[PDB]
Amino acid sequence: EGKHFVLVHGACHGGWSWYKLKPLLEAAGHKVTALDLAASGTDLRKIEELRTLYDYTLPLMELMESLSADEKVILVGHSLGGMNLGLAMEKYPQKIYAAVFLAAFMPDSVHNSSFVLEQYNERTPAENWLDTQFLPYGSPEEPLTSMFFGPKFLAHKLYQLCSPEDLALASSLVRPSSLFMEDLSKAKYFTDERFGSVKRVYIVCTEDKGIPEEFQRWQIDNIGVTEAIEIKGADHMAMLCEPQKLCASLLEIAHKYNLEHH
Amino acid sequence: EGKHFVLVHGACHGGWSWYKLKPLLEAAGHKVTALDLAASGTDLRKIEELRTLYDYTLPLMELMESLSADEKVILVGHSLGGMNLGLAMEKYPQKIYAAVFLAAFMPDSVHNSSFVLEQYNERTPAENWLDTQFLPYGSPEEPLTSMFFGPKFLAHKLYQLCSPEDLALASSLVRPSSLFMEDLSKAKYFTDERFGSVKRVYIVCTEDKGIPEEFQRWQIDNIGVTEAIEIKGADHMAMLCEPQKLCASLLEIAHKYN
Ligand SMILES: O=C(O)c1ccccc1O
Ligand SMILES: O=C(O)c1ccccc1O
Ligand SMILES: O=C(O)c1ccccc1O
Repeated sequence: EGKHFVLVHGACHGGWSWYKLKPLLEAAGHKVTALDLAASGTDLRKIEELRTLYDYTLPLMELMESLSADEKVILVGHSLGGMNLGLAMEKYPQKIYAAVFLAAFMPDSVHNSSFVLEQYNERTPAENWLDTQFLPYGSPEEPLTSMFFGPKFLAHKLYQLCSPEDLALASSLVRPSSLFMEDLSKAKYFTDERFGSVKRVYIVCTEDKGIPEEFQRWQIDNIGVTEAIEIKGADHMAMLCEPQKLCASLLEIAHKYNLEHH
Repeated sequence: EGKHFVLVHGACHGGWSWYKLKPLLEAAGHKVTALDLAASGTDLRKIEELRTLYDYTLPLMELMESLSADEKVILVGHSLGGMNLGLAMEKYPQKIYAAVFLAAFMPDSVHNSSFVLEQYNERTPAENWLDTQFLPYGSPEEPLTSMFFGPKFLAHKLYQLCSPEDLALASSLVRPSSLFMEDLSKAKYFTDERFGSVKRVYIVCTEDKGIPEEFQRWQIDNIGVTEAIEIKGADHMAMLCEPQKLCASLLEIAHKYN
């Protein structure tokens, strides 16, 4: 009856981001892996070393590939983590009970894989980034851009409802990331037969200022989902301001699967 | 008017370990810098690149060297961080109001710099390290052992009085470190002229199981301190189980000494 939860952090964060949720899921009798993606958390790789979404998702892919024949998991992707999830779903659809998108960018198997990120940009004013740093590290023929959240963007757009302790923790751990637009804008890594075969659950964080609720709902209404959950009163970092409510939703998700199957 | 607190983490930890104390100190109008030492926290350096204590403390040394001519600070070293403090006190003693040793390994300018670490190891039976992982990464003529705390050692030796959240955070961020025995056991890097001129304050954490209070007291009794303070009920990780009390204590230190 127990389940294995693979938690995938968003941009500039790491496995450490789930430290409040991990204990809760484990106390419920479940297994939890709070992965560090490439150049995230304490992974010694550098951002200038990553050129594609795949390079960044490698730790997730490796875990998936390493899974046993009789071993399945529930993926939970926070924000950018939803893009990482897509890659795992396309390659290992039969090993995923379901994919949970927490206030994330949820790709689709219709348009280019950059679609969701594209819509976000076109629906989000440049003023919202505040002090976020966007530095180039690619080439004129093969351009690459890094993204590093600043203290203001973090405090007023991502952690607005979190505590100063949460803010201090993030400030000592955040590292530069990337949206990998160049790579995703000219490819279609998600197909309806594979990616689209995995059950999708979206968890809306109502008070999100980084990825506003309105855009979270647009994705659900656009690419569609199997089930939409909501955590009222949570900002972008739901695992930090509402870990218990997040836990309860994830437990119910694992349970609903057991009713239709187990 | 506020003071500048330089928080130095212990082995396998990083600047993130001070996330509960930092806000509190700042709320009091103080400046706080919780840096990552070499190959610690998010530092992109690897432990195998650290051959001596200096290389490990480099980040702290760089911070001191960058300090203004009339820029002073308060050093706070947790556990092993006490050894990193020694190097800063020996090189930039004039730029320090006082060095605070939080349940730390506090060196002296009398014996070899490895004096305190050797006493601790002799007193610490192998079983007490639990699942801690020790691995060599040097040459036969220049051996180097690495030290990486495991989950059981953390839970029952360092965080037994902390929350499951704190434990999960640590298990997700800890990285291999080293005690740098060889390097430390070959010279007296600390002198009473420089190192000894800096005021020493030791904060005893009574419930510490990693570095027992018995040993913390022995360091006070055998090397001497300007002031001995304690936080009753705190395990090894005082900044996690008793941040408010730690904060209050640090505030008095900032007040008392200049
Ligand atoms: O990954 C995130 O948390 C994120 C937040 C705001 C905007 C873009 C992002 O990728
Ligand atoms: O740095 C620590 O926290 C520590 C704890 C126990 C034993 C040796 C150590 O360096
Ligand atoms: O002190 C210990 O080494 C210890 C080890 C395992 C479980 C509980 C404990 O106190």
